[PDB]
Amino acid sequence: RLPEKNIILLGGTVDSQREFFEALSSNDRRFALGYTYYDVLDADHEDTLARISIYTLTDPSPAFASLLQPILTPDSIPNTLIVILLDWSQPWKWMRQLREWILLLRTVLVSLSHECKATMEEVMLSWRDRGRGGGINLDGSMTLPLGPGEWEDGLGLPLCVVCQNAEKMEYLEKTQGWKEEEFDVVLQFMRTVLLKHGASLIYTTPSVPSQLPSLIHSSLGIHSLLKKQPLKHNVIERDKIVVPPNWDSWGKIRVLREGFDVERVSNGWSVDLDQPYPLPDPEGSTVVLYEEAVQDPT
Repeated sequence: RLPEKNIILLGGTVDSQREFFEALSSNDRRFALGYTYYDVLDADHEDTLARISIYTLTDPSPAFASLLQPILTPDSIPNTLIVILLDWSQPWKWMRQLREWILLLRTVLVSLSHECKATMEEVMLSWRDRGRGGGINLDGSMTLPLGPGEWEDGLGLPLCVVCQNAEKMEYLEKTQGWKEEEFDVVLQFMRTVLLKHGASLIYTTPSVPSQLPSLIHSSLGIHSLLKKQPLKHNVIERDKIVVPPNWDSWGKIRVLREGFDVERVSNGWSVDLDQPYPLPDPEGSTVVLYEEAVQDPT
């Protein structure tokens, strides 16, 4: 009888998915995809607001991706969030991993019924203003034209990217010589491509409290009857990044550090996503730009 919400959880490992689940549901909780769920409590830890179902796909398999079809119906689509897990142990892999998941996901979404696609268009239209500072809160409850890059590439569903094990940033600083400005460049690259999908970005560390529950629950359209504090965005304190939807812009991305060609990187992401799924990297690719900038210690 509870409102039902879905998370489609992509990537990670067995342990990092479980860590995601704990981080997500710690405070405010009471041939197949992995499955679990939990009941979300309101901010006083009393009343139950929604039941969140999580469907998990660790690897970008086309076979198992097909299992998403039955989960995405006209009724479920407006209640669904895509979450991609990335790992701070291997940030050099991020842009390529992200491209693969998005191409995979697109393959599923174009295959849904006309009614599903009409519903996804409705969802995308309504997301334009959610949490944008005008009339509409991030959670979809009520209270200027779009900058460049913003929502140029709506997926049909909202996306949240969660970069796990951020304690490994300190590891890269001390054993691989990474400087503050290298973490910032990663951030500029991620913010730029994700902006095109209207997507959020958040870094987490196991056992370190974060805004992950508030971000995910608000993105799922779960409306607190007690709390009106909005999300707190951060792009400065490097291991606690929080970039909520409809907050970022090229203007903001460009000032983090100098020398970042935001438009080139945004156009390179068009090059990357205009490709069949599932050999060589196309001219202008942002995966290539990223992988030149963020090198693998091989």
